[PDB]
Amino acid sequence: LDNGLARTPTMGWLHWERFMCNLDCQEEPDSCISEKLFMEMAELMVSEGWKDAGYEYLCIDDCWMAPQRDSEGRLQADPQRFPHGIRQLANYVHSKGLKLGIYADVGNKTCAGFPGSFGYYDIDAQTFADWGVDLLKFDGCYCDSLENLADGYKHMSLALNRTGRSIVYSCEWPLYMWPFQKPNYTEIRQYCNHWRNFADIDDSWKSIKSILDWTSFNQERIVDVAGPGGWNDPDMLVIGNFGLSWNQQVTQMALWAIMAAPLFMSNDLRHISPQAKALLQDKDVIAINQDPLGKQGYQLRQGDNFEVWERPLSGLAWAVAMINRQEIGGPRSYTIAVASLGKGVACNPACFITQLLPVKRKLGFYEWTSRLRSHINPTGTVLLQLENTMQM
Amino acid sequence: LDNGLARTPTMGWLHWERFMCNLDCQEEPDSCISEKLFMEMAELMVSEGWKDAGYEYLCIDDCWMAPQRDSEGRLQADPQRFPHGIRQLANYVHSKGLKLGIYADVGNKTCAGFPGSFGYYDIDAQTFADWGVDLLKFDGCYCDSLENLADGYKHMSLALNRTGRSIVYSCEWPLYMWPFQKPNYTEIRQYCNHWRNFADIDDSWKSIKSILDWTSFNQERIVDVAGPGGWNDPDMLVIGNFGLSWNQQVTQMALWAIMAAPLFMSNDLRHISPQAKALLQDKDVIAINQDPLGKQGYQLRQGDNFEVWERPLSGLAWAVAMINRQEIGGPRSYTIAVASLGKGVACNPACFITQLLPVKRKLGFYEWTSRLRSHINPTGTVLLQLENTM
Ligand SMILES: *[C@@H]1O[C@H](CO)[C@@H](O[C@@H]2O[C@H](CO)[C@@H](O[C@@H]3O[C@H](CO)[C@@H](O)[C@H](O[C@H]4O[C@H](CO)[C@@H](O)[C@H](O)[C@@H]4O)[C@@H]3O)[C@H](O)[C@H]2NC(C)=O)[C@H](O)[C@H]1NC(C)=O
Ligand SMILES: *[C@@H]1O[C@H](CO)[C@@H](O[C@@H]2O[C@H](CO)[C@@H](O[C@@H]3O[C@H](CO)[C@@H](O)[C@H](O[C@H]4O[C@H](CO)[C@@H](O)[C@H](O)[C@@H]4O)[C@@H]3O)[C@H](O)[C@H]2NC(C)=O)[C@H](O)[C@H]1NC(C)=O
Ligand SMILES: *[C@@H]1O[C@H](CO)[C@@H](O[C@@H]2O[C@H](CO)[C@@H](O[C@@H]3O[C@H](CO)[C@@H](O)[C@H](O)[C@@H]3O)[C@H](O)[C@H]2NC(C)=O)[C@H](O)[C@H]1NC(C)=O
Ligand SMILES: *[C@@H]1O[C@H](CO)[C@@H](O[C@@H]2O[C@H](CO)[C@@H](O)[C@H](O)[C@H]2NC(C)=O)[C@H](O)[C@H]1NC(C)=O
Ligand SMILES: *[C@@H]1O[C@H](CO)[C@@H](O)[C@H](O)[C@H]1NC(C)=O
Ligand SMILES: *[C@@H]1O[C@H](CO)[C@@H](O)[C@H](O)[C@H]1NC(C)=O
Ligand SMILES: *[C@]12N[C@H]1[C@H](CO)[C@H](O)[C@H](O)[C@H]2O
Ligand SMILES: *[C@]12N[C@H]1[C@H](CO)[C@H](O)[C@H](O)[C@H]2O
Repeated sequence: LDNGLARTPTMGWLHWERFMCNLDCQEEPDSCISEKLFMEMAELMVSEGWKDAGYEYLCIDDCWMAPQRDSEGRLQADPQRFPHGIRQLANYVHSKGLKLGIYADVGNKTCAGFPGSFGYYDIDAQTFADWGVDLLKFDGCYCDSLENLADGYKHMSLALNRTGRSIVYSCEWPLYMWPFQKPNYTEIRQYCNHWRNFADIDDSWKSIKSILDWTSFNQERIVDVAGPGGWNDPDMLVIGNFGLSWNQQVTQMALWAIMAAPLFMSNDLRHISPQAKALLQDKDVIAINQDPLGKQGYQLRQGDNFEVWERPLSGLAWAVAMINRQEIGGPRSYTIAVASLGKGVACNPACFITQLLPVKRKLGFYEWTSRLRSHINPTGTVLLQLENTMQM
Repeated sequence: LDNGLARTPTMGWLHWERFMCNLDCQEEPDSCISEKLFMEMAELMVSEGWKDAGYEYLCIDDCWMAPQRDSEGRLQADPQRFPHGIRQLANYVHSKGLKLGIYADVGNKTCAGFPGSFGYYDIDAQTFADWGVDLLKFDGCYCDSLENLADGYKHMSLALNRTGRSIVYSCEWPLYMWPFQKPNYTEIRQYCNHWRNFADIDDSWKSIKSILDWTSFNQERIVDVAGPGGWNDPDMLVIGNFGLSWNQQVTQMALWAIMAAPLFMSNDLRHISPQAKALLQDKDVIAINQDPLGKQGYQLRQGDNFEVWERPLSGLAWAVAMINRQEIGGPRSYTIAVASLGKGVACNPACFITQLLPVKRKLGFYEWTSRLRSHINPTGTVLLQLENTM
């Protein structure tokens, strides 16, 4: 989408995975979807270093709205949970230096069962712009047919444009298409700044594995269509929650950087370990995700329960990820000729290799003819940056 | 098995899950199945507080053997990786106040393809006894018949007894039988100090859940047979490795306590987080696992992606575990009548409840009328101790 937005993958926080559709403010006030949750999360995005690291969009997912539209046919904030309305939350969020995302559905109802945007693309798009919304995520539940799904996604895209406000547009068009027919990505790219391809993530190694396996399986179809203004969306970061080991957390962060994924944390910024915070705020790994060249990486090799991924970076640099998919035993040694990495370009005639994950370690100069030797923890990833050089 | 051993579930360290069958001492001398690995673990079991916490058996799994028996038809330690031999390793482990475990197979080969004990049960038993071995784990690969399986486990049990040496006998009889016919646990216990029920554990939450699900499904058959001298073995603790979140590690520690499981760590004691070390050394949770009554706990309830397990303890105490099996979202609220716990007896007329995991908190006095409310992390467990007011 050529709206001048998302020249790098969008970074921020989205409530869905950690907070879901919790409407019980009486019995579960610390986890219910309320203005207070977003206000508190906004404050901590400033004070705990998240905005400084690049996490800029504070995004509301499903279950923000009243059960019915107002007299004038517009969506309304839930009066109990959002008594001060979207406009005032937008002012609060803007006052902190952050931008506000909101959610809607192409179909007749949102996935949670709240009012769909069909019949109202133009008014809803205009409502969001009045409110001060800077991003829209647009789910695809309760939609008849390819024709509607396609038409709806295309309509809301144009509708948001006609508001002449800068609104990042986040689509689930490809994901709700697979059931009927293979998606067309050059079409989707025209209309959307990013697009969900695969089933919603949850707090599990299994879900991370299933997102990577779908991505590598499908990579010829999706890798080249990604670039500034249009990104593949492999769903939220779930680092800082409950289900992932340290190594599985490193694997998500490493590979979301390799895939030029948008980085939407879904966690509780009020209760996050120092180790999880440091990983999500890792300047060097965020810098790989946010590389201005904006070329998506890919799986180079697989076998013997190992995976090798790489991503081309500006200035003849490459990121390399080595995953150990063996879920038993100890760290396994993997060796590769540096000539095989970065299409033989990265280390011609030499590169300087820095390990970024699981720890940051200068490894030094490798000749084009060198072997790189690593040890990789089970379900973990070693992430390396290769800098092309002639200083050797 | 009435040999006076395993009066509480056996505690120690076993190489298999973490170190596996690594024979490459050339390229990986730090990881390979060697005498040096077992000596390093022994030193750290003393120096880092493992023995003081009750971890006492330092156990060798598969891949310690030379490829072929000796001229006198006995098992040998691999001459390069175990150059001083098992007896000398036993001597060293004993000098540190620890016990040594070793491994053999009931069939023609071990699972990793070294000498089996079929035909050699009596020699093997006497060899192990002579070497000063304090424990035998007896795997079941390369056994052609159920007849041979039963006969072998029984035979080795009787041959160990005849040596005169106190040797903890860890069996895999039920696991290898289960595909073909329902094991007779009453018979198995007569011959075994503990018995493997289920597939080898991995460094994964999937492995944990599948072991808990198998145990709760078969609980009618296995819970009542467990007791001093004979335990269900749900396999090794993998806490301190790579594959488990903190909350999944707490779940393993809590439920292994509830199930009165042997506690065999398979980790690197040279490289373990402070967190992992304090969980595995948790005095109050080990005291539940080690309760002298020796009554295995069971699943009380399952529903709404929650499980409640309980174990009756000494002196009118109960342990209660509450698992959140929902792997999406945040800490989920669970409430239960305390009158539904410990068969109606735990909190009649009242109980003091202490949370032990994920952290120690006194929750206070609960009346027989009361409800316990808890927030449980996804894939996490809340472990409580109930003390009847009397
Ligand atoms: C509604 O849709 C229209 C039609 O797509 C859309 O207009 C397009 O917007 C983009 C982004 O503003 C315009 O592209 C710019 O072109 C100008 C002049 O040629 C450049 O200055 C801009 O350069 C930026 O990016 C460069 C690198 O790519 C940087 O070098 C530079 O520093 C700038 O930051 C940019 O390329 C494009 O011209 C229009 N196209 C048309 C047909 O008008 C409009 O933005 C949409 N509006 C909303 C609010 O959605
Ligand atoms: C070989 O097989 C035989 C047949 O089972 C096996 O004999 C059994 O040995 C145990 C263990 O010694 C006997 O039970 C014990 O008897 C001793 C000696 O009198 C007691 O001290 C033991 O009491 C302990 O537990 C008490 C708790 O109530 C403590 O208060 C006390 O301090 C002790 O620690 C216990 O009663 C068992 O009775 C025999 N059975 C028979 C049939 O003889 C033998 O041990 C096996 N030998 C080997 C080498 O495996
Ligand atoms: C370890 O290996 C040996 C040798 O391969 C196994 O011994 C063999 O076991 C089979 C039983 O499965 C015997 O074959 C039987 O022959 C009778 C005829 O007498 C036939 O009716 C049966 O149906 C069957 O074919 C075979 O005789 C026997 N060989 C020897 C030398 O004893 C042994 O069973 C293996 N042990 C284990 C525990 O797997
Ligand atoms: C995928 O969709 C794109 C965009 O709709 C298609 O590309 C355009 O198709 C129209 C006619 O339908 C032509 O006017 C343009 O020449 C095409 N390319 C553009 C605008 O870049 C494309 O046909 C579709 N791809 C496939 C394989 O069906
Ligand atoms: C919404 O419902 C109406 C009424 O049945 C129906 O005509 C329409 O096809 C539905 N629209 C979508 C986009 O699902
Ligand atoms: C199970 O084994 C015990 C001990 O060998 C025996 O007394 C009992 O009769 C057996 N029961 C069945 C159902 O086979
Ligand atoms: C769409 N199952 C829904 C959720 C909202 O109800 C959430 O936004 C998911 O990410 C999306 O796929
Ligand atoms: C038996 N797969 C084998 C292993 C040894 O080769 C190990 O001991 C397992 O724990 C056991 O079940």
